[PDB]
Amino acid sequence: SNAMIPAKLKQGDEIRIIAPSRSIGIMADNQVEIAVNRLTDMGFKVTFGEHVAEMDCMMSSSIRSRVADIHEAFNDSSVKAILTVIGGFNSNQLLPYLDYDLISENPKILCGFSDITALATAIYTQTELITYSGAHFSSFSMEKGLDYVMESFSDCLLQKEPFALKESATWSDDEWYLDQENRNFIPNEGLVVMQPGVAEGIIIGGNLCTLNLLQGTEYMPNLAGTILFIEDDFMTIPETFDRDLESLLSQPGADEIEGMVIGRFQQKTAMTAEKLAYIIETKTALQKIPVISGADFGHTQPIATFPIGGTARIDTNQTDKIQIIRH
Amino acid sequence: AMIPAKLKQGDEIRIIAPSRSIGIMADNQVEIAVNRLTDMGFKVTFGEHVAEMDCMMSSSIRSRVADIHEAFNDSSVKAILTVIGGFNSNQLLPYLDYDLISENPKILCGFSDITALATAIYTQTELITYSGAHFSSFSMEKGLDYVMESFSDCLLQKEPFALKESATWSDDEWYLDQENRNFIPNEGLVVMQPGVAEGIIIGGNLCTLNLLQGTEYMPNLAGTILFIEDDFMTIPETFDRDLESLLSQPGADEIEGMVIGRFQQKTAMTAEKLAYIIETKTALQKIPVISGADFGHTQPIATFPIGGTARIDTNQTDKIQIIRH
Repeated sequence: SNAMIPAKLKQGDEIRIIAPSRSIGIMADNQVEIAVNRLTDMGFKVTFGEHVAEMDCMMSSSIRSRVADIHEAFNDSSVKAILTVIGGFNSNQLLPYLDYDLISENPKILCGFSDITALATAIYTQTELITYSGAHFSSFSMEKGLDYVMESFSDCLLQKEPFALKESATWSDDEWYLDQENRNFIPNEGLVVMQPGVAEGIIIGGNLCTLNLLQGTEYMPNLAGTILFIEDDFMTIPETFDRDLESLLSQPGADEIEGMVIGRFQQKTAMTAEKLAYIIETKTALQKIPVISGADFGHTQPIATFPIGGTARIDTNQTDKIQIIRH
Repeated sequence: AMIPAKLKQGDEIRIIAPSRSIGIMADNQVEIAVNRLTDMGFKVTFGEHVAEMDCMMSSSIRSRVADIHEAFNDSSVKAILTVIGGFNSNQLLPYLDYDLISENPKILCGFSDITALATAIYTQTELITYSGAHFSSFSMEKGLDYVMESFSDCLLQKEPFALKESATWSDDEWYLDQENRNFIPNEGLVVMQPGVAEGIIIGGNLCTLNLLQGTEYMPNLAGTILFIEDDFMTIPETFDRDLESLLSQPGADEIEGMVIGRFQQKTAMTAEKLAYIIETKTALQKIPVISGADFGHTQPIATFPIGGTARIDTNQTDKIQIIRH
């Protein structure tokens, strides 16, 4: 294919941490050490961008500063992977100011989720570098239930073979950054098949309302021949999820969408099967394509890691319904 | 750029429900609201499907489109008021007969989610539409007086006018408790950035306007005065991101000016964050910008044209003047 797969991570590889959305100032100091020790135990050298600790009234840093840390990360040949500190709202500010030629010449892993969707997508569409929706640096500071996250991080970035995106045994919706000890783990009922079928396609997705931010710009990926992986957080309610989806499915290529896989909603959103069904059902672009929900990604725990611009196959009759092929 | 003829005593107004069902309004508020337009000398009629309510508190696309088409189809209908806002008027856009519309210019007025409908209608037909009072707006027992004037200023007459800061403003659910309101001295407008500007007026609800992006409904932003606004669900960082995304749309390099509606209190906007937000927007550099205008999810709210025109003089007493409308 055309899409560049960056080199996979190996022991002794340097990993650079950058804060393209919210400053690492948001994290407690000791949570940082938890993440550092996990990534180091996994075989990696952790290093931090010059400006990560800088923080402004939006709890972020300046544009000038974020771009510089990004450019340094891509430019430094010892850096085999870039992880973002944590999500936020503002990574889209950076899109015009990036040197895509630089990036396109220095392909390497870039990984994070939610707001990072904007950044990882723009990079994909401008350079054709396959990027990743998956753990942040802070994701590794979560004390309990981290197994799935690491396994999946590894499936995706430590080895080449295709892999099933497998249901976790238990999931939670917790603010675990405030309270690590009192977790509420819920037996996982599994993927729900909303509409049956078999399809394969380019993976596009991450955070729904973040991906909408790319609309009308040169960074918006075409939607034809894609499996959409979509997700959204507690701020969403079913009716806003629906407008955002409707709007997304009005973008170029929307008529050739191959399938859809939806991340578990946070409990606050109160998304019943009935409403989800009604939302899917009234979308023209989703007619007679496979649609699955309840997947492990989005804003609940745990989260898988999947490529943006890699490929997937959906099959609703199989035991493992989601297969990551090119990653 | 066409223009709907103004309401004249006796004219038929049609009430449609493009987002949420009238079934979310207290029945007696529909009665209240219906007395007012009637005292204002108008005959009030309803679309067949306004009472339909689904699980989203809205109704089927087909229903809503049908009401829209009979409202334009009907030469005796002189004005169309949306029942109220919601989230879903954007589902309707691909199904409208814009030809039928272009050939029946008339007044369409609503605010909030109705921004999607009014904007599409303007950018497809060049028919000027309005961000202004709902039908439901007139069910408000008290503090209704500015709503009336502004409305009247816009849709009952042909002259220019200005946009008075209101004497008092509020953030209250007056449809739940009409009697216990907390009104307020208006500190009035705020100059974020100085200057003078005239051009085309664009779009009410920010996050709603975002949904048009990437589609044939998105109006070009060249030579435009942005009147933006968003409700309590928005926080400064989302408003900032939504703004950032809008200012990346075609023609944003040529924006002439910006007016920003009073925020709801739960948003928790501050002078400092508001300012940090403007400064960091490239497209906004060395043009005029004003906070605290009266529209959006506060009360009272003005009614201005989408596609009509405005002059902004930061050097004056009345800084916001609506010309064409």
